[PDB]
Amino acid sequence: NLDRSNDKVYENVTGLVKAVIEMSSKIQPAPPEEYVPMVKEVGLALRTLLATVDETIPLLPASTHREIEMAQKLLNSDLGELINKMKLAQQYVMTSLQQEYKKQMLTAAHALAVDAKNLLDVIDQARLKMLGQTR
Repeated sequence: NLDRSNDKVYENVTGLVKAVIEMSSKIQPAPPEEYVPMVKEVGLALRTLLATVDETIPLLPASTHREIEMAQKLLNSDLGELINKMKLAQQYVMTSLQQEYKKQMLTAAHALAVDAKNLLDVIDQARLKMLGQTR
C-alpha cells in the first residue's frame, strides 16, 4: 500500500535481507575464504541501512523514535553475534566441529534478517502515522 519506488529504508532492508539469504544458502558447501567476505557483505548492507534510518528519524513523529532506535540497536547486536560465530567456524576449520558452528552462523544470520524486517515494520508505521492514515 506504500509506494516503494523512492523508499530507501525499504530498499536497504531488502538488500540486508538478501545479503543474509545468499550467505545462508551458500554457507554449508563453503570455505572461510568464501564465507567471511559474505559476512562482510551483510555488515556493509546493515551499515548502509542504519545510516539511511538515521536520516529518516528526523522526519518521523518524536513518539516512535525511541522504538526505532531500540530496533536499530538490536540489529547491530545481531550482526555481532553473527561475526562471533563466523570467527568460531573459522577457527575449527577442517575439523569435526566446523559444520556445527556454521549452523550457529545460520541462526545468528536468520535472526538478523527477522529483526531487519521488523525495523522496516516499525518505520513503516511511523511513515503511516506521519502521512496521516485512518483507522
